[PDB]
Amino acid sequence: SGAIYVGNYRVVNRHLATHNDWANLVWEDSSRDLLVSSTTAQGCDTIARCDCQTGVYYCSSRRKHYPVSFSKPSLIFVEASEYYPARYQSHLMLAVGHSEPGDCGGILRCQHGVVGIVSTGGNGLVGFADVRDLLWLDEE
Ligand SMILES: NC(=O)[C@H]1CCC(=O)N(Cc2cccc3c2OCC3)C1
Ligand SMILES: [Zn+2]
Repeated sequence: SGAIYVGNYRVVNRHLATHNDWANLVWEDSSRDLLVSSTTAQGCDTIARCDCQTGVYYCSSRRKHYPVSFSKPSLIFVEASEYYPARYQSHLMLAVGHSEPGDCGGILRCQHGVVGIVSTGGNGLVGFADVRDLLWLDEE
């Protein structure tokens, strides 16, 4: 689990969104595994606006924050899971590291702010859904 809180927006993994998130939906994309909903209170997170390929992510299944090198956002084949059939997921970045399904939502951050959230894993790899291209998260 986990979310990003920026301005009056809440960013979560689409597969973990609640009834309230869908009722207050701003934008969602199944191919990215992302959903953004509106909030009443102001958030305190800052979204990175950069092309960084190094950062730190939180891994709940190890209670640890790991420094990682990660790939640029791309279209990557993701195996079938409990929440989606086998498909290509877009805007996905991979790193060598540990990930289990319940780790989804863990933040990846660089010196500029939040880069994305954990979304995939397996085979000693961890994948993150990028949010740095969602420029509208910085306004209204
Ligand atoms: N973005 C997706 O398609 C998600 C949907 C929910 C989900 O359980 N997975 C599989 C998954 C995620 C993280 C870690 C691991 C996983 O499988 C093995 C280790 C993929
Ligand atoms: Zn950065």
